[PDB]
Amino acid sequence: VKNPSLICAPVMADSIDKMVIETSKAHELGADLVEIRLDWLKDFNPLEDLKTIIKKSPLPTLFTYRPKWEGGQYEGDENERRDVLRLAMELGADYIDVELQVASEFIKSIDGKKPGKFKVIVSSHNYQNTPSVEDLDGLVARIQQTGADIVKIATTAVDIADVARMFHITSKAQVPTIGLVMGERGLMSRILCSKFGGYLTFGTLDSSKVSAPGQPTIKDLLDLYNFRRIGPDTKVYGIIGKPVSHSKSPIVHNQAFKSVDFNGVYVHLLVDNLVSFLQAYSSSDFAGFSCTIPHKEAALQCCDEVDPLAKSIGAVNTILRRKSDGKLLGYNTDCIGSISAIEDGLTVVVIGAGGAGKALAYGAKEKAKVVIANRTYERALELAEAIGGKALSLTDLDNYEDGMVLANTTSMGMQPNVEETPISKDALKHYALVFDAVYTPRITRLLREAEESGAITVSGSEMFVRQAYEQFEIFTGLPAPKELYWQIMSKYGSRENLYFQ
Ligand SMILES: O=C(O)C1C=C(O)[C@@H](O)[C@H](O)C1
Repeated sequence: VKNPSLICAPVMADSIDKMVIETSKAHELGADLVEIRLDWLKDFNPLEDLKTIIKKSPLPTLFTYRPKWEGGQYEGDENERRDVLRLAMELGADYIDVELQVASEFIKSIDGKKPGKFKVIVSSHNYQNTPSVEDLDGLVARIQQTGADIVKIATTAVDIADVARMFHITSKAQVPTIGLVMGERGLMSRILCSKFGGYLTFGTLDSSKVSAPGQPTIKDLLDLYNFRRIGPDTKVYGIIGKPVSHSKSPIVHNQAFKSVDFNGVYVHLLVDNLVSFLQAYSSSDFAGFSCTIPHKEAALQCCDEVDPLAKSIGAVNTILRRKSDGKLLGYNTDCIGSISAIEDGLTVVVIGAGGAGKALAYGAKEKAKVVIANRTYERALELAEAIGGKALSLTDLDNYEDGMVLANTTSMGMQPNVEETPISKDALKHYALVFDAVYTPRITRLLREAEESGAITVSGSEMFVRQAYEQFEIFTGLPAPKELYWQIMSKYGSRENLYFQ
């Protein structure tokens, strides 16, 4: 619906002087406007302070004076709260946000008294879930019925599938609509506003100034997700997983997409149920997906067609939705990714029997013997007796035969479990090379103690980048820009302890 989405910065400093500085920071970061959350001011002298903000703000101002009954910090007299909003309007505010509950009354009190460049946003906040399209429409009509210039509906994501309903609302409602879904599971709704008609999205001045759950930073929206490039036709891709907030796939793919001018955007996809997810996002808009724990094997089953190597391995980490029939094709780039990294580093002990374990184990047999150690024995057992290998009780891993190579394919060691390692340091001696598929952190405890053991270490980054540029080729149909990916990872994927949520 209409213009690309604006980016609004929430201003919550508890002091007016601090808010003035934040509005300047908002402009520096690239925001289009700022939402002044008046309910967060410790001391507030309405007439004097509003004037100061409107006068000093380098960006258009949106004033909100959120009450405790609507999830804000304001308590006290309702008429006084409204007086402030009317005051903001008559002092030159670009917008004010008024709760649907009192919208009609408010709008009637300023009828014929609204300045020229002024818009009233009427908002509704749902903290429990995301209602049906039926209920959402009723909500939109009610808000429009108040006389609102702009409709704002904030819901909560119980499941990622919920977002699709909000996109349908912003995409089809014939009235300026700010539609967002709160929570990590609703993050995608804050990122794709420009593709689906959203009037604006909120981005934080920094990762610690959140006014609502799931809000990304302005810097990430603009530089990580390439917000300004997202349009009605951009194809959407994403990393399916749980957890998924540590994934750096959105970093590399968005950089690569931008570099080669491919019209696509890549986001994080926190998926609880793979089947419901795929069904909720089956349109052509969603062209491809990357899969990590714990949806690699399930992805194999969900794919209409499966590549020989994938079907052979028993796990899929790459899903491509073919334009033709529109079906799902499954591929596996983990095998070549990890195996290649290991050979480059140069009997294989594979920790973990999940999709990554299958892929690595499989690839390995295709070239010495391989033992599959896994806590859940049944899993390691099934795998072991598939690639013609031996299983092993995880507890017995600390003992073993020398010059062997160790390959962890489990999440052990991944942030925030930075002091966790799948094997005792004293047992690393029996290994020549140690590989860790975990790449966040780059240097896990396993790899660190492995190096202190004189063994050669192959970081997860080596495998991650490799499997990533192969996915780029699958998603785009363009030659894998290998050198580019290494450069992107090095320049944009080196910070640790990052969580996108
Ligand atoms: O984004 C990640 O963390 C990814 C991690 C690995 O499991 C790859 O197989 C995925 O394709 C991408």
